[PDB]
Amino acid sequence: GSFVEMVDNLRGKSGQGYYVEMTVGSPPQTLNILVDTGSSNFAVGAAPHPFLHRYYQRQLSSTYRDLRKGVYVPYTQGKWEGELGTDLVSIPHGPNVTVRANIAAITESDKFFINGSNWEGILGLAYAEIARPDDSLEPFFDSLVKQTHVPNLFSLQLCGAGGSMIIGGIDHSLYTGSLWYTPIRREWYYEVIIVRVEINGQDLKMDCKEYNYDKSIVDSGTTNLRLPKKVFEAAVKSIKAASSTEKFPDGFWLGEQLVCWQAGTTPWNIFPVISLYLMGEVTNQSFRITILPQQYLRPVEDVATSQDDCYKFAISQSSTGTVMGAVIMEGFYVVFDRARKRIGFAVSACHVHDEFRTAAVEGPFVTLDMEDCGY
Ligand SMILES: CC#Cc1cncc(-c2cccc([C@@]3(c4cc(C)c(=O)n(CC)c4)N=C(N)c4c(F)cccc43)c2)c1
Repeated sequence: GSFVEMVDNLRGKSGQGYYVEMTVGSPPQTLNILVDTGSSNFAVGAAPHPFLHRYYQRQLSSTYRDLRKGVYVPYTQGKWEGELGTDLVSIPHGPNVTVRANIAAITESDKFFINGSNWEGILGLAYAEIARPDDSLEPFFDSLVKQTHVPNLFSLQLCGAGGSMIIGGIDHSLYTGSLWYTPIRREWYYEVIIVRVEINGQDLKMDCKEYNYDKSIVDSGTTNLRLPKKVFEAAVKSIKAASSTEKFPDGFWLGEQLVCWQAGTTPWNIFPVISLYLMGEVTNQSFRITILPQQYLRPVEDVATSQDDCYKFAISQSSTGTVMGAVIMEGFYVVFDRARKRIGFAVSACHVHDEFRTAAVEGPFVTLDMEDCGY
């Protein structure tokens, strides 16, 4: 179960999710599971559904234990409902271990499962504070650390059109340059602090608390870079100005319409780079991660539109704070250092670049005239 054996253990894409193979029950039942740093339940399809190729069959598992407790989870975009239980879980291309973990067996759901996503469940990697029905339900990663010798750290190398999830350590072959750390503000979501935002080197000039209204998180279970209204509007106005040689419909900027160019002609150069400055481990020091248009213009693979390269604008408005989703994580090696309450970023081996620009992790930056950016 070495790190080299864990490399390339993920499949999928930013739009439908990145997933890892796992087994549940005895004899083991293989399932594809979405790697989700934005939730804390290990929730798996346990009943037939039109979008599921397979599902967890508890009756076939001699090791299943029923907790006699239901779980009901409505959220803005949909819902899932299920039964809580425990069973044996393993990650075949992960650590060489088997643990007993809580499993929420999904019996009913609405707009939860995605057609052609190729996953049957979700591995919620965030903390117990946000687990459903409450924080008494121990998340999977917590059970793994308690029951094995596994160091309290995992890292994600998401690669654009799979990637790697290394549990227990840092795989140096997955990144170049320096690894810059941002503190985990609170252990609920992987909450962080953005101190500055620039669009093509031009500062958005907002009070830094605006960037974190009401929180900022690192979420591998969200596709887009999601920004609070005020920040979102300034970003769009700034991107529109930088790209003014071409005019796109309002629907493109709203993320409801594709923009298409003849195959291979995408004018990358007309789109600016976005720099997100994250709080450093030292007072008023920060580092920046730079996002190229290859990251924020998400390609939409469709045989029917294939004479063209078509894209969705992968930056959208949020009313629940900033979400640094998969389009942000792609091309970075992201270390979820739970042991040291910090998140590391470095340029990935699968990073984005063209012949003019490259995604980067750079620092340090100093800001003497700073307030706390935390909301
Ligand atoms: C990259 C990527 C991705 C991706 C693409 N399509 C669907 C999903 C998805 C499907 C179902 C549920 C969730 C989702 C999620 C997962 C679980 C287990 C859960 O209990 N909830 C509700 C609290 C939400 N995980 C999130 N991080 C998230 C989010 F920020 C906003 C809405 C929904 C979610 C996410 C993820």
